[PDB]
Amino acid sequence: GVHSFWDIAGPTARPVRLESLEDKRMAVDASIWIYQFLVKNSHITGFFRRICKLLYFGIRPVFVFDGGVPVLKRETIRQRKEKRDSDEVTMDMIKEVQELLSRFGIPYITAPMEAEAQCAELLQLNLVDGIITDDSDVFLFGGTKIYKNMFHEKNYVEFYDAESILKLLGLDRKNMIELAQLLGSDYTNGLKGMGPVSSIEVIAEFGNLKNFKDWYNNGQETENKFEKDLRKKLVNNEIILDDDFPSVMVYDAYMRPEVDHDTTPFVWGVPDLDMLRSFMKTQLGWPHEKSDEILIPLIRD
Amino acid sequence: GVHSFWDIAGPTARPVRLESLEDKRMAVDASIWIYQFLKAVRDQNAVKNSHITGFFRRICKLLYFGIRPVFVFDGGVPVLKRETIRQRKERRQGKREDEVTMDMIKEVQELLSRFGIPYITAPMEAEAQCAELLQLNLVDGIITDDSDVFLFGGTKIYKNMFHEKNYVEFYDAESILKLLGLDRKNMIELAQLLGSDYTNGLKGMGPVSSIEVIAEFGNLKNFKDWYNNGQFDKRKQETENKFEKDLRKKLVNNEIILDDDFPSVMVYDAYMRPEVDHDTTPFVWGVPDLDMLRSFMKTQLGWPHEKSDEILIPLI
DNA sequence: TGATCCGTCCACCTT
DNA sequence: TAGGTGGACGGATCA
Ligand SMILES: [Ca+2]
Ligand SMILES: [Ca+2]
Ligand SMILES: [K+]
Ligand SMILES: [K+]
Repeated sequence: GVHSFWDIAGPTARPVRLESLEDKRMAVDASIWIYQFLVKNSHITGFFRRICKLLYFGIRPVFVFDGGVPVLKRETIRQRKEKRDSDEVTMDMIKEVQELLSRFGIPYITAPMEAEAQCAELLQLNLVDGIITDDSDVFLFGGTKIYKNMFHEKNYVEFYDAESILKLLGLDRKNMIELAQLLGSDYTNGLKGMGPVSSIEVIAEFGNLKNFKDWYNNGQETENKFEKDLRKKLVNNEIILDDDFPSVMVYDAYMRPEVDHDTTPFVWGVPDLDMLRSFMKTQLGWPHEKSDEILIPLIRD
Repeated sequence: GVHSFWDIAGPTARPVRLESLEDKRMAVDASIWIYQFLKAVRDQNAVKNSHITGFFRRICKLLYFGIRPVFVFDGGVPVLKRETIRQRKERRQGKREDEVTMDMIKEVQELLSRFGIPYITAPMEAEAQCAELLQLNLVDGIITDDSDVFLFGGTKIYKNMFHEKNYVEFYDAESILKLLGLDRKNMIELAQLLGSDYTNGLKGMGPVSSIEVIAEFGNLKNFKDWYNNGQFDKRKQETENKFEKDLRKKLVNNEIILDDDFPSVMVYDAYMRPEVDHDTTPFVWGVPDLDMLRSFMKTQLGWPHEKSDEILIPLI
């Protein structure tokens, strides 16, 4: 995500009841779930409970898994750290969780690259009605209709949309991509000293990062209060704004991520009680009757 | 002062009405008033003789409530302070790589004497000398905002005296001890975690972590032994609890080194044995000299005598 | 000037 | 994993 971005977008949130999501097709960004569940087979327990919450409220989810890591992201990570192996164990957990999904009759895909980018594309193609994720990157990838904190234990979830963000904060997609280069994200380290308050002020005052850069480099005398304090801060943090600021690579990474444009509509099956019974028995030692108590209310006649 | 110390002592503060201080003898720590008035009072640059205006207004407030002040000025800067501060600056520089005149001092002291108010110059730090005055019962309280006064053994402190309020914040060592479990040695050892004029403290140690260290280990020697013994004999780590395993991880990440200067006897000695005047001769308060105050304010600030009279006559 | 305010930074926690 | 949070940090302001 973009660092501190939810602090900025937070006031535009609209609480909606879980009951209002009935029959909605929802892209579920599941790229990060296995890591969050890292008692044997906690990934299964974790996926099971979240899947049940979605289906309990009649949501029609499509699960999206990460594909590759793009180069800019790999680089930015690398500069921040500056019988089976881990990969094999990961492969197995993903496979098991996907087996669980299919027994629930829930479709899933593996994005070519970032899951959130793919989620945004699913919504653009009207293959889903909304996106369930807590990763603010989704906005920069052109996402809207985002449902955040879906898995907190509250009666409501937070609904965000690109329209409200524009109307209320004056921010469009290019603005958010530029905010990322101040705040930092997976694709850029941002600027030292630039938090959500200073970053928003910069966009509001200078409109864009080019003007921001120009005001800075040219000036290095009749500057107002705001400009004077900001310049000293940039100086004090040894900020250099060269020909790579703003970054065309960052812009392209968010504006043109690798996604699948396939327009085949997703198909939802019904949960397979028999196969879920045996799966849960095998994986976690649940008696069938225990599985039934949770799962039978999910079975239409 | 000791960094964040008022955050720690704050909840023991008791609000006291200025009216209650009538006839109290009060050591006034005036060591940074001049520089403060220089920086706090400007035009559109320092306004002229703001040190006179500033001192005059504060003196009148004290006299208005019948306080019997004795003003204390700094003498020298202790070597340990000069060393601490210069090292602090050197290391901050090594991360990125309006003056007080003798006449200003003489002027405010002339003002003081025309008010008939006794003043002294401490051999070194004013706060240390204030604590000594109280210990010898030459005064009944100390007016200062600088937390160092507790470490120098000051026990009855009046903070925010010149804020625009009906009350002043009273602090005493006995309440700090009783309510926070902190004695003088504890406070001096807190300084070595938090930082003060006499030590740059430890990275990562704010008021929360520093209080925890003193509570859990009792003293810095015990803390050091715990850290160092466990860093060497890793076997001693296996049995330590959550707090200790988390604290250790933090100190390591912060590259903390606790050597033979930790705790520092130089720091302890500087607070326990500051250079102060031990004279037991009581102070004598005079009466304000209206004639000489009139001419002083006239000369220094252009105040017509009638302006001075309007303020000074009720005080006399 | 020392203390306070407030925006930011950092690492742990929860998931 | 990574958003949130608790605690620390630091520059600008208070007074
Ligand atoms: Ca992302
Ligand atoms: Ca001091
Ligand atoms: K930043
Ligand atoms: K510290």
